[PDB]
Order: sequence, then C-alpha cells, then structure tokens
Amino acid sequence: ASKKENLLAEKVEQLMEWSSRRSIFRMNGDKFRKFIKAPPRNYSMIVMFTALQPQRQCSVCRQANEEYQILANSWRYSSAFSNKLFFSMVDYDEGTDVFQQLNMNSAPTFMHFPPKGRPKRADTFDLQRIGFAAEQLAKWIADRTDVHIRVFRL
Repeated sequence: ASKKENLLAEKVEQLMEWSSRRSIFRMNGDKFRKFIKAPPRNYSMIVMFTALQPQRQCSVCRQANEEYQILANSWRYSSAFSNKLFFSMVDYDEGTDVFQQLNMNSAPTFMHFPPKGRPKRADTFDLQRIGFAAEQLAKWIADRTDVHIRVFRL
C-alpha cells in the first residue's frame, strides 16, 4: 500500500482501460514520458515510431502500420491474462520532441521499452533485415518479453 505501488497500480489501470477502446495507444510527448519513461513500471511497452501524415509521404510507414494493427489487434483479441504488455505509437508530427530525444531522423522504427532500465540493442527491431510482417514483429516481441502473440490473419 505504498504511494509508489498505488501509483503503479493506478497507471496500469489507466493503460488497461485505454486498451479496451484502442489496441494501440496514440502518444504525444507527454504521454510517451508518462507511460514509457517515467518510473515506476512493471509492464513492457512496444512503440511504433512513424510518420503517417500525408505531407510526410512515408510509404513504408503506411505499410508497416497495417501489420502493426494486425498484430496489436491479435493481442487485444486474446490477452488480459496479461497487463504486462502494451502497444503504442508515436507519430513524428505529434511527438517531434520524442524523435529528437531518440535521435531519430527517419521512420518507421519499432522499439521495446522494458519495465526497468533502458532499451537494449536487441530492443530495436531490425526492420531493414527482417521486414515488418506482423508474425516477425511477434517473434521479436517473444524474444524480448517472452509474450507470444498468435497473429490472426497475416
């Protein structure tokens, strides 16, 4: 019943809830900091950094978004055995300060933010080697978190 553990339980409850209307949490800088950067956390976060506004003309962003949606929706269909994994996105035009902080000069990028510490090397998905099939994103998430998502349909 510490202030911290009540805070933590309150955060998780806010995420658990938001993911009951949207399988992917659309974040600006403030939201990214609150739910990803700020302690405490006991959950993993997956983030797709993207640039989906038409003026950015990022075709790969658009294609990868479709597979990310397929993946997050597969998870939302069959989880809630877990409040330990959540999915989010940061769009360049909504979180430009986050891209700057992460020294991102391109898109899209998928990252895993563990509950403690900083992302490790392997916590950046190797898009340029693997491509972005939902099933490959899932394999990578399993490797990093031991949460295994069965993608339906492809």
